[PDB]
Amino acid sequence: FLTAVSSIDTFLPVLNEAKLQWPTSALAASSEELLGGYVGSQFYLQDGKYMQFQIAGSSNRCELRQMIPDGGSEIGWAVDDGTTHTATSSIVVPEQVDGVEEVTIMQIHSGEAPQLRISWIRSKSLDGVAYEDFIMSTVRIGTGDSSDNFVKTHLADRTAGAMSFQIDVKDSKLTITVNGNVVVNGQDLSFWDGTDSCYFKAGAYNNNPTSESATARIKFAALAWVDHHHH
Ligand SMILES: O=C(O)[C@H]1O[C@@H](O[C@H]2[C@H](O)[C@H](O)[C@@H](O[C@H]3[C@H](O)[C@H](O)[C@H](O)O[C@@H]3C(=O)O)O[C@@H]2C(=O)O)[C@@H](O)[C@@H](O)[C@@H]1O
Ligand SMILES: O=C(O)C1=C[C@H](O)[C@H](O)[C@H](O[C@H]2[C@H](O)[C@H](O)[C@H](O)O[C@@H]2C(=O)O)O1
Repeated sequence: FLTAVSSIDTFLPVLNEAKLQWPTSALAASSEELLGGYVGSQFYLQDGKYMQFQIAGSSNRCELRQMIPDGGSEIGWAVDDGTTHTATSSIVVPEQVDGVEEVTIMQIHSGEAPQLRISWIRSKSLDGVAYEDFIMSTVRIGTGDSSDNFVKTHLADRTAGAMSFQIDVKDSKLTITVNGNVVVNGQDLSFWDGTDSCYFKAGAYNNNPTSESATARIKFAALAWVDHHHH
């Protein structure tokens, strides 16, 4: 039988501050249900160690969505609210099967748009350089679809071992640290000033696959939302 993520101590802090959405944005498990052993092939403990997300289908997801702790409701914060908002993770991105082209593994999202997507991507040109098998950030600086609304950055080539991420938002600015190295330093997010519905996500969100049956798979060794206020 499949082992539940909550059978070990490692992920209990974040499971106390999340709901699981799967296979769409519909609720699959509340925080309480995650803490009490919710399990399936989309969401289980691998190697006794990794919180593993699996999902097939274009635009489908298996993702944790940040919640107020202790059974609270959806959280909502702002890039300019004066608080530092922090998420950390340690992620093993395995080699993906044929048909999977891009998997979003962390997000800053609001009521209506993704401010930040960190995604694995099989192949893409950025700024006239061709890159393969890598980790990318996509930041939105507007709501339109032309290329001027996005800032896209090569963060790192995918490694076989765990890669660590820290995301910080303070005073309308975004910083992304990858394996201890600051790669994105103070990206402007002031377009989003006043939007007070932002929240973190993490897991697997499958983008533009070429087969809807191909299963994306991501393993987390650590994940936390870091409260700079200690309630
Ligand atoms: O690859 C492209 O064709 C363009 O895709 C853009 O990123 C989009 C991404 O592929 C996802 O479709 C999607 O994720 C969010 C949606 O924006 C939407 O509001 C939905 O209701 O919530 C989704 C979520 O994040 O959970 O959104 C991306 C988007 O921002 O439109 C860009 O990478 C673009 O440059 C590219 O040409
Ligand atoms: O485009 C979406 O389907 C969508 C992307 C966001 O990341 C987020 O998952 C959002 O989810 C809402 C949704 O309305 C859902 O059905 C539920 O009632 O609340 C979600 C939420 O904000 O947590 O929709």
